[PDB]
Amino acid sequence: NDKKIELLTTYLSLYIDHHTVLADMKYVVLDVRNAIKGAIAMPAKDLATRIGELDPAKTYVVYDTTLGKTALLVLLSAGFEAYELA
Amino acid sequence: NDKKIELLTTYLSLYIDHHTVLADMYVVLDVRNAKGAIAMPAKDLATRIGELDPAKTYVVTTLGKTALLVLLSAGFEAYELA
Amino acid sequence: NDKKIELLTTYLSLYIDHHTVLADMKYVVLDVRNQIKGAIAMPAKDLATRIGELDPAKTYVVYTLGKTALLVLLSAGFEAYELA
Repeated sequence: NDKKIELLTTYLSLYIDHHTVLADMKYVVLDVRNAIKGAIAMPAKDLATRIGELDPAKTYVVYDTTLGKTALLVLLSAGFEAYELA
Repeated sequence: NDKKIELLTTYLSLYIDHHTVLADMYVVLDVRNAKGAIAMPAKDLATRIGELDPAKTYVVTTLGKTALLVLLSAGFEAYELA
Repeated sequence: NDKKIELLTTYLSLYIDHHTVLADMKYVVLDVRNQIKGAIAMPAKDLATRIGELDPAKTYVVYTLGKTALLVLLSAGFEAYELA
């Protein structure tokens, strides 16, 4: 039953534990909702067009579904290192 | 990240924009076993598969998933309301 | 649509009937969060530490957190399901 394990392993590696961002509050949070402190507002429907103003050196964390995922997918496809806030 | 992108890409291909459905009004399916749609419970979706038109695009927790799987296995082009 | 069916088939195989669990009442439910009568409290942050107490013959039902627990159980060889 390597499928479940493989699926869960990859599903989980998409999230950043609240306890991990905990040690940083390196990380740049990104609220991608539809208009938490230290959160640079930036809806997913715009994240693409505004992907230039993002510093690849910092790891991105997005929180809200599908909104988070899409935004997460944009970042990871672009090559950035990103996670979704658990 | 190929594995993440591969999982996020396929996961998201399962949903359809909630704004896109209302726009069109696609044949929505209230698959809850407990507006302007069709009551198509999951536990009864398989048995009532006949009623389904193999030319329309259907839009449907674990029940939503199950129903979609049923629709897609059957060969229908379905999606879950995001 | 093969990828989709492949993903749902495996995603769905991770859950267990909510009716079956109470129905059996070979299932040992586990409250992993840090309620449901009969559920054995066991935080996910401790599951990996108490993976020896579990009976390899009993089927486990876990009540991201719920998933991490499942992953621990399955990886160790235990047969587990997430309570749907």
